[PDB]
Amino acid sequence: RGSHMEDFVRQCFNPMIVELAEKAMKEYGEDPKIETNKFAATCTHLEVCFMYSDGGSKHRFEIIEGRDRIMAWTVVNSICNTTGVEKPKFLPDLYDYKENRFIEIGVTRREVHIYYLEKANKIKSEKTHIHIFSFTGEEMATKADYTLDEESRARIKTRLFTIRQEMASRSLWDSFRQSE
Amino acid sequence: RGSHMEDFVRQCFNPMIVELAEKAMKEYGEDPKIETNKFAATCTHLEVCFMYSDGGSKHRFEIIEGRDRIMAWTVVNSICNTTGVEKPKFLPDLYDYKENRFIEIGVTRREVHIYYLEKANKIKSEKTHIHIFSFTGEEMATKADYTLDEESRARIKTRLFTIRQEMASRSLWDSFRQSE
Amino acid sequence: RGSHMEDFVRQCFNPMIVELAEKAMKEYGEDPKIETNKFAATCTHLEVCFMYSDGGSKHRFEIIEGRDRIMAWTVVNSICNTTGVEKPKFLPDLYDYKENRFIEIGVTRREVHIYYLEKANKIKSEKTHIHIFSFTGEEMATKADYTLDEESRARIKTRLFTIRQEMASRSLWDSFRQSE
Amino acid sequence: RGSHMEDFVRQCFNPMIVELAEKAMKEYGEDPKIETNKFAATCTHLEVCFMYSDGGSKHRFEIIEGRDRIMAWTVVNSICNTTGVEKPKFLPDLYDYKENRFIEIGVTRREVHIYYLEKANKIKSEKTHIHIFSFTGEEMATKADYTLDEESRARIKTRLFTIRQEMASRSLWDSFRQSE
Amino acid sequence: RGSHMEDFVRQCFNPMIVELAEKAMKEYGEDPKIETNKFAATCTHLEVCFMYSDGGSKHRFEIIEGRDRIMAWTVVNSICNTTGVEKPKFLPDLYDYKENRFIEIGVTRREVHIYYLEKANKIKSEKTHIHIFSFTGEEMATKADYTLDEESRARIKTRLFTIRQEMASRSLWDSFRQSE
Amino acid sequence: RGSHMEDFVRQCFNPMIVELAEKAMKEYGEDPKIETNKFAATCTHLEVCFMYSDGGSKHRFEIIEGRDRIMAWTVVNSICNTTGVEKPKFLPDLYDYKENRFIEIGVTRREVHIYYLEKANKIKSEKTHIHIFSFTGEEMATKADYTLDEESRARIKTRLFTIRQEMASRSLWDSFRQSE
Amino acid sequence: RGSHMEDFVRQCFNPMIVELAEKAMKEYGEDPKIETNKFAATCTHLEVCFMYSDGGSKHRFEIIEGRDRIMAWTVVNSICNTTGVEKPKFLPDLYDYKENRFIEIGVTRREVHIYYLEKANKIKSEKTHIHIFSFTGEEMATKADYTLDEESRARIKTRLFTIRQEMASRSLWDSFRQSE
Amino acid sequence: RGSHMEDFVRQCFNPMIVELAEKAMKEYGEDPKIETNKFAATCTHLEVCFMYSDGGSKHRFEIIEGRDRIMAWTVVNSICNTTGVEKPKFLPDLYDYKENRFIEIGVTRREVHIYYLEKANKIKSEKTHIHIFSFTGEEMATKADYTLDEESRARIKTRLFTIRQEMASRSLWDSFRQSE
Ligand SMILES: [Mn+2]
Ligand SMILES: [Mn+2]
Ligand SMILES: [Mn+2]
Ligand SMILES: [Mn+2]
Ligand SMILES: [Mn+2]
Ligand SMILES: [Mn+2]
Ligand SMILES: [Mn+2]
Ligand SMILES: [Mn+2]
Ligand SMILES: [Mn+2]
Ligand SMILES: [Mn+2]
Ligand SMILES: [Mn+2]
Ligand SMILES: [Mn+2]
Ligand SMILES: [Mn+2]
Ligand SMILES: [Mn+2]
Repeated sequence: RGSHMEDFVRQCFNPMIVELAEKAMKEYGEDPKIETNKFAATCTHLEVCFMYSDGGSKHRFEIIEGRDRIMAWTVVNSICNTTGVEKPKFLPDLYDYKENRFIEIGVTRREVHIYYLEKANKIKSEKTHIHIFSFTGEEMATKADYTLDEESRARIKTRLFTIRQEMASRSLWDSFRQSE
Repeated sequence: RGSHMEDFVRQCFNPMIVELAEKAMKEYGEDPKIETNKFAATCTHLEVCFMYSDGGSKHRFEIIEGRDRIMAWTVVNSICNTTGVEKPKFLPDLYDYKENRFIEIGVTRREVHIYYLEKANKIKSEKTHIHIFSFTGEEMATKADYTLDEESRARIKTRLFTIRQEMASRSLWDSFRQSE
Repeated sequence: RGSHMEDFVRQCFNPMIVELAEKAMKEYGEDPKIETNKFAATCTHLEVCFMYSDGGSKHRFEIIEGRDRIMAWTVVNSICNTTGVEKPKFLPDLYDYKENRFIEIGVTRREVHIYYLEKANKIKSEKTHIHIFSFTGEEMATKADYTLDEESRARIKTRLFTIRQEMASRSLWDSFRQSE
Repeated sequence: RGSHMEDFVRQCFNPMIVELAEKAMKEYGEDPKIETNKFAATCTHLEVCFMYSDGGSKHRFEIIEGRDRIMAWTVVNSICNTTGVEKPKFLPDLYDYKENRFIEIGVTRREVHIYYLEKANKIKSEKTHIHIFSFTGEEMATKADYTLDEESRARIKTRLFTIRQEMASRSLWDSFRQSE
Repeated sequence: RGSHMEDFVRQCFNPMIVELAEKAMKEYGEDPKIETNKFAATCTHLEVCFMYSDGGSKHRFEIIEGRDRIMAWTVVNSICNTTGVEKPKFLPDLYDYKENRFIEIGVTRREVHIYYLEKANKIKSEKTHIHIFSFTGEEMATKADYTLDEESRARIKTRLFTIRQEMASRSLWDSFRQSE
Repeated sequence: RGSHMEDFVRQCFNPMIVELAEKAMKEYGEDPKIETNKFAATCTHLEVCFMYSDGGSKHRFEIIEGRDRIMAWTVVNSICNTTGVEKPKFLPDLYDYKENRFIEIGVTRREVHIYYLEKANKIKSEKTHIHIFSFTGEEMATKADYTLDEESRARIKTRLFTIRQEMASRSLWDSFRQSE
Repeated sequence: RGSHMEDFVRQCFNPMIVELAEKAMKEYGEDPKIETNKFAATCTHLEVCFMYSDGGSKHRFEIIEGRDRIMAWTVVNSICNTTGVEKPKFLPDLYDYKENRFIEIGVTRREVHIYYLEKANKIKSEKTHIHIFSFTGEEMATKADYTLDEESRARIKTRLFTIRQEMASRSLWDSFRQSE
Repeated sequence: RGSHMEDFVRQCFNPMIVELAEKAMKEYGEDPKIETNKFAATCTHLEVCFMYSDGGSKHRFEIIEGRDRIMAWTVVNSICNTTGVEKPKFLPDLYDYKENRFIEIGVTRREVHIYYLEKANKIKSEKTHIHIFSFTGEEMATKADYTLDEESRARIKTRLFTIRQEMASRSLWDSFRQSE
């Protein structure tokens, strides 16, 4: 292949995040060397999930995203069978021990209103909290409850905009924008 | 021997916890390669003790479990001769500098009501606080005082249920359940 | 060259700070081996910026100083396009996520009143917060808002005075004082 | 020499503490291999000073003990010339940025009342705060202001009593007790 | 699944070897949790390849096995376009810079005579050197040229027999033997 | 800028080599973000120099390339004033303690015959040994004395061809080829 | 207990050697805190075995001493079933891949002639090579074949005499001498 | 003090060498901050001793210089009581296990002929081998036996001349030259 986006993803993101994104796509039958926009999206969504759990108190969140599917589910059963929360239909991203709810994290390239709508439709179980992030710098969360501090959310939006600038500086943003 | 449970314990728990459990059983004349259910129980009880001390503030707890008996006692004398607390008859697991009491941690495979009863009977000295944990996800603590935050206790129950799932997934839970 | 001040700067400051100061001066066409007083000033200003961000909460500050100009700007655009703050004319040193403002850090060898005046004149955009530090041990901040705790600011002034003592002990302070 | 106390000190205390105590005694013309009770006392006093600064908030204390005399003084001048505190006649152990005072730490083998008296007599400058610790488990601080939390002070007394037990277990406590 | 062989493979082999074997099987559409005998065979073949390159001089061998297919081929082209050796039809395991030939490593569960025959049939290009190893402790190499020292080959056979003993001790060898 | 070649250089070469190449170009007034082909050439020439010194015995070579000019010269004077070798007019790359001569390493994109000619013309002092390497896989050394083993030189040519394949796979080789 | 010899053993020998000796004695029902002379002898014999394998070429020796009995035997079976050597009746210390024989290492406090005699009597199988070392500085090996270089054996005797001096300097050698 | 030479010594030599030289001078009642030329000479002599032992085979040399006097002697007794070599009157620097002799290393600022003469006069025991090194680049060894390879000795002279250049570049060589 030899795509500019693949080499940018490896230079932009942390090696442990690239490896986890590579393992995730291959597990679902995706090629990071061919479909490089999904490779960039998976790394971005992964890093956002990690910074999110880094916000707030220690051991406040349980990280579901990034684990292989079987083990990622195994933790979901344990959290449900411990706290008494309904089992989600689809795999979520985190669990909040402080608010006792799962969190589905989204990173969109359009307006946050559309992405949340498509997310809340698939998640017919209204118990899982939703928190969308946008590259331009918006965010929409369920019941206007954004969970973390303003400063922790601000760090995420700042990094999101840096990625967009880095892509556009290499003339790869427009392909990534029209990808979603 | 070559038991499935021994290889699972080594793959499931952290190497430092396995070594401490191995040293503990051998010191009391127990074979981790033969009696593998007690090997799994000692690792589980050890990890629960470590997460427990990881809850709350730093240097809030003094870890007694995991040390060799002579040194584990030596610290008990120092804590007693410093705070003026009665010397426990049997070796406890932790000491709470915030609540000024020793803690005996239990991890049971039956209902928490029975295990606490047997624990409180041996500990005729009602000064040592008792905190039981169950694999299914319950907990019973003395005077309904559970010491740590709800989130820290929730992390322990979640990990406890993951261990049960991992055992049952390998068809070793029933032997571990009827072991106690 | 073989200047006493160059070898003192390398012995006084942390290697990562010396490398960042070396990279900064060379990027702006400055020689650390020739103009060693500016070499000492850049290291001092860098270390003060790092301790400043180390004060307060984690992820409270975004460190702009120390990055290469293109990337240092890139983060400024992201912070502006995320929080809605006006773009500064000149490169600042940090950004406060808690107070939503950029910070320009100064380390002067004269009275803090003059240095602040020259700083506020160049920064015609009154939105960027200014915080001056002096070697003797004073500080002047915009609107008397010194941002960090008294203890964190005290640590900075103490280190500043240690550097002056170390220079004067080697008979290099007077050259550094009349340098500015 | 080949003293039991020297090998106990090396086995009991952390290597960085032993090296700092060795460097301290040699600087003052003392032999750790000959006068092993002073070797044990210097290590104990050093470790108590380190745990003390580990109590409370980060960067709350400035550690004076453990540095070589010239640099230990250099920091004292900087703290005085920054906060406006009188220069102590004798070298103190720490400085409290929160309470704006120097701390002299003592570890005695008799009752804390005597040791404090001898300490307050030498320190005719009543500005430096005094905090005595005893092996048996007492403490006396100036104006009954013990600075740190009860839990942090309790950790120090517990460790102090463990050292006494370790010495007595090797029949070296009586020599250490009649040493002071 | 929860197979005894999967947990044995993770406990028996080095983590970097397990990860490389996991990545290899998934790339070829194989499940290490389901087909655990091939999981053990891939780890064994990988470790044998690594010890083989560890024999002899440094930089004597170029390791082809363990790399992802595209990069593993890329190195083959470079070695061919540098030394002038014919391009192998199938991916080999190593390249010998000292003897200027590729090496195909085999680890069989039957007699080495059969495995070599099947290997030499697929490798119709007689230029690639073949070196078979057996669990019981035999070896067959092309033209009786075993490349490495007797001591380095002996270390490989010893480790091979230890793996067989470890499997048989857990009653998993017969399934692994009848697997091939 | 945002060039594909810059991100490839950072992904292809080791971080310490990229930093040394960056420092080298900036010192000579070159921009690695603009003139990315020279950025790739400097990294390649650096890595070839490092592998070259890695060949043969330990401490056989003194690495001149990679150091800043003033210190790189300083070592040249020491080697000359120690062994009695004439001072080279231009900065060489290594020094051979075994053959008592400096080595100038070249990595060309045309035939090795031309590059050596231009190299030997500038180096009018015929004492400095010359060793050219080509991407396609040739090498020309002074007096047919190639210094290192055949296997060590083969490793260099193999890596050289891998870089060419990686560039061509990303459609950046032709620009790099017509660069020289 | 609190013995001078126990604290000397911990200060004299490497932590990994002390842990292996502790695990060895406990496995055979021995107390390192009570029988401290056997604790010193096991550490000494262990360190001698490790330096012995460090002599000569890499991977020349297979270390049997230091492993737990079951695994130490497992390797013996593999070495026998690979090289065709008779199975030793008692556990040896090393295996020589170069000379194809097991080695029994001895460290005596009397003359090497007696210790070898008692060793060769128990080892009725004359195939296992014997190599005795003495604290004073002698050595006796089977068939006058001392296996390693003179320099490697000299390093062992030098360290052996340093241990004797360290013990005698603490007035513990005579108890260790009359122990055997 | 604040001497240019002290800060140069700390910047020129490795931290472990500076610490060992500091400990050596203080042990003999010397101040590295006052007598900085002896501080530079001790570091230089130490580094030369370390490179010397780094020459040749592994474990060929026993390093005596750098240890504290009591332990440095202890090893000398062990080497003598093991190999049967006469005890040196003064402390040597190394011991050669290959040539069975102690080595006294010298680093002079005058001609090597004088320094060797003064060295051989004090060492009336003609058994200890002598090897002098000069800053300008000469060497004189007993019986013209220079022990190590030409390349290893050349590395030492090259580093020696680099130190002289670094001193002269800072106008501190003349003081160091007239120091001896
Ligand atoms: Mn997800
Ligand atoms: Mn998501
Ligand atoms: Mn317990
Ligand atoms: Mn318990
Ligand atoms: Mn700035
Ligand atoms: Mn500034
Ligand atoms: Mn003090
Ligand atoms: Mn004190
Ligand atoms: Mn193969
Ligand atoms: Mn060059
Ligand atoms: Mn070159
Ligand atoms: Mn043995
Ligand atoms: Mn033995
Ligand atoms: Mn000397």
